[PDB]
Amino acid sequence: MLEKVVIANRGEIALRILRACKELGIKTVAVHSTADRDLKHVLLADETICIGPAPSAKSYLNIPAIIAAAEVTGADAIHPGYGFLSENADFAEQVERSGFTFIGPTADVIRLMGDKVSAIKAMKKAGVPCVPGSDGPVSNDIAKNKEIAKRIGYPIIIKASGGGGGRGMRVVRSEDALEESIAMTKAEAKAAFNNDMVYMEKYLENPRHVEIQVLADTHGNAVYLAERDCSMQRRHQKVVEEAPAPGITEEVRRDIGSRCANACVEIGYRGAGTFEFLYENGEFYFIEMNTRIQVEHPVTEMITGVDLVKEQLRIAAGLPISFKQEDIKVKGHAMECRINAEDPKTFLPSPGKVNHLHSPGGLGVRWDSHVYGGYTVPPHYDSMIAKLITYGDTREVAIRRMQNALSETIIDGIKTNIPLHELILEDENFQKGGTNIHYLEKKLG
Amino acid sequence: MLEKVVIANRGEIALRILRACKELGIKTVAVHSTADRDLKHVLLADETICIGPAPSAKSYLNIPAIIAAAEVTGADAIHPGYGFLSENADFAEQVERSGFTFIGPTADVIRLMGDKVSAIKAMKKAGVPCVPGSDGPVSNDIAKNKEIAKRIGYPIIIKASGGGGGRGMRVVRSEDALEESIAMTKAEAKAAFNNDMVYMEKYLENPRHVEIQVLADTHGNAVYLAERDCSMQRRHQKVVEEAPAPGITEEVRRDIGSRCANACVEIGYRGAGTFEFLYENGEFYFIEMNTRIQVEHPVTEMITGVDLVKEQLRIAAGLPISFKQEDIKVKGHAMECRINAEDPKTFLPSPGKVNHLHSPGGLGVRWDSHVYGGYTVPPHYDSMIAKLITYGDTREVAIRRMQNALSETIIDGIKTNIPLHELILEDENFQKGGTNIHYLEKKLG
Ligand SMILES: Nc1ncc2cc(-c3cccc4ccccc34)c(N3CC[C@@H](N)C3)nc2n1
Ligand SMILES: Nc1ncc2cc(-c3cccc4ccccc34)c(N3CC[C@@H](N)C3)nc2n1
Ligand SMILES: [Ca+2]
Ligand SMILES: [Ca+2]
Repeated sequence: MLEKVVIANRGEIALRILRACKELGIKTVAVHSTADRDLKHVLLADETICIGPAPSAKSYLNIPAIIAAAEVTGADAIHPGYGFLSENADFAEQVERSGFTFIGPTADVIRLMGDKVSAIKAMKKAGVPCVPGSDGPVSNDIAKNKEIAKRIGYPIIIKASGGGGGRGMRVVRSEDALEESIAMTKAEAKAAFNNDMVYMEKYLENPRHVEIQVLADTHGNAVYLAERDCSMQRRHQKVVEEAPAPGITEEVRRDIGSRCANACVEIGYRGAGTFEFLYENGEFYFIEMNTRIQVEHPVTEMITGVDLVKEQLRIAAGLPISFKQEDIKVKGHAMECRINAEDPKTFLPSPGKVNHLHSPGGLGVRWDSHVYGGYTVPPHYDSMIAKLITYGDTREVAIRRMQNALSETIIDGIKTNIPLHELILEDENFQKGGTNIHYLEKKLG
Repeated sequence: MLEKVVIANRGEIALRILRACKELGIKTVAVHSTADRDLKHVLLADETICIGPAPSAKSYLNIPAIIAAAEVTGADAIHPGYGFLSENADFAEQVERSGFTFIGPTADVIRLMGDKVSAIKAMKKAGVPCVPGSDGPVSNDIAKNKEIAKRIGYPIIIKASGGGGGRGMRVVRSEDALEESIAMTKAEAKAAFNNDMVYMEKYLENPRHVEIQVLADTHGNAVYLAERDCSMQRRHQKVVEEAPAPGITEEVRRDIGSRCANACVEIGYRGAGTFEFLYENGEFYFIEMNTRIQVEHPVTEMITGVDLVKEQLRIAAGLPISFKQEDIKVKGHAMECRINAEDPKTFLPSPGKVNHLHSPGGLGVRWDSHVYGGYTVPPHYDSMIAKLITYGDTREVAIRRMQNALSETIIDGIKTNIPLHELILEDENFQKGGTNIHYLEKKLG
């Protein structure tokens, strides 16, 4: 019920956002780099504005150019997608100050959940279980620090509050090492983020990565939409996601989900979001929140019947969420494979012309991709070219349908990670379910 | 739980059958004409046998060659798909006599529901409502005939029992014409089918084509899977199908569905089937039964969660249907567009090389097609190249998603009927729902 939306993103998620806009009769403005003129969503959009040359810093991260796009088109709202400016509170602030709706939370709440210490504080206050830790930043008084570490038990992990993606993290296995690890992490944190704030958690040695999807609206409603297991990853890059998380009962989901929904109301959350947990020894530990739509949102859609991007658009127009918690039932199982233009062993990007695309289909097969026969994958951005999503009444059907869909898929003229997906899907530990976050790297070693 | 299946068909349905086989770990034998060597399902099958040259009569209708294929491969069963030999009782007889399972009903029951008079007799005996009519074949005693016609009320329609596809049908508007119409229809029936048997029904002037999907198993179970509205058609060729039928309540569905399921048990039906009704003035009238999987089966799959081809395979292996009637709930709405290689106004076939295919995707979009970039559509068979299927929580969402999916679809180097689909979907009468079987021809005139 917004009239015109600026799609402040590219590739598959820009197409996903365009499809939601068109279904709702919302006009589309595609802002694009010089290199993305032939993107599928650009070709489909009602209006197009070039916002700069190919490099990200000059185009998709260009805050003045994106806001000027909304200004000259008379747009009502900006959808930032994921990556780029989606979790930039300064961008969100400039968008609302400039008279447009940011499709996401308020700038205040992005900054609060963006800072890991303040995020944990707020979840703890809401009764969301957190990793045992310093519960606040650590001192330089090493005597205090060693007692904290002793209470928690080694190994512990020192984290930058302004950290992320594995940069500002140090595992500590014994006390004789604690002192310099805090001081070093503190120094690299101030050097990198201009933010020397660090905290300690217990280091969980073999967790699963389980994340809970929420929506919260401007009507005081908040819902949980089960969870995703994103454990199948390599050096901080997710490869395969699934929903629901194997081993999670409806009883456990309702408990942890309701605490998440409750925390949304407490913090005045607005839009789609994700509570990231580490899951180990049948217990949940909050680590951080994503204040954006995520890559792997389709697996949640396939097991709940919810259109997450459409709910984003409704919530931004000031409408309530289109359903209630009791209306949500988990049905069956969904798998997603991130198909990347990369070497399947070296993970070196594989840019170039797709000479032939053959996308799979049939019952329970979903294909989310901007890629087409004769499209050139550019060097300037990430390597993701498609998300192949399968549904089944059971986990086993979902896996077998993914195997059959991958065997039908042809991407000619570039390397992809399809051979890696095929290795993962036929792995006996993966077929059993519940492998931890380190499993793929061990398997590859 | 069969080990090896001969796919006695081609094009999209052969691929649909292969996908079901692979999901169940069933080995595939692709029998193919010389012209279909590059069919997608042939390229994917475990084994391939050329059963003759390109013409249908010499290949897909070649009963000895198909049975010899099952013999040399040690296959257990034959899936006939739709068209070709799927409703040929002589073929079904030869398959079971030769020691293989025919994926479909017994030969006796194909012949019974294949003959329109004996079919109506059996439905009438089961308490399935039928068009008022002669209730049996008509005499040559015109005095008897005129009294029958008088009882029913003009206009009436004379039909060949061995008829179908509009060949052996004569509308009669007044009594002074009845006598020769019976005698002429009788003469063309004996000349065509070597079967001079004809019956009368009341001629329904503005009906909808509503059909009920069933499964019946070797365990005495029979289920109904709501219904499809297939009214959007031109000169006996379906163009757009939808499920459920607009205006049909759960109360009416349960009544007419249960009578269909009951009739399955009475006649010892086995496998998938379709009860075809004419629906007019809020009443159902059985006209004929299809004893095969149908083109438009995906719309039923999208509103019920049932895998119809997988149930075919289970039932043939002697397993029960995987669910019970009370497990089936209609959820949302589905649309199918038959995409044909044909001129969108003249309907002349458009064979030739597909230089570029761009298939649509995203949430609620399903693509069932054997077509790929660089595939040549042959002249020898039907013009269907793809089925585009959309799901929505409402009829309105299903239609809008079909419009958006069609606008994304590119088939380069041949003509298609995509422009006709686009005309149909934006028609205000179609958006309101419930248009009769004559509507598309009037619109086109
Ligand atoms: N207390 C505690 N214990 C174990 C952890 C293990 C990781 C971790 C390390 C390496 C890969 C990962 C992939 C998914 C989820 C977590 C990880 C981790 N990360 C990765 C980056 C940052 N978001 C946090 N934090 C952890 N925290
Ligand atoms: N009593 C009575 N009243 C109206 C009918 C109208 C048709 C008919 C005529 C023309 C197109 C059709 C399309 C779908 C369904 C039916 C039709 C019809 N058909 C078409 C071929 C054959 N299967 C029967 N039978 C009818 N029977
Ligand atoms: Ca995060
Ligand atoms: Ca029929």
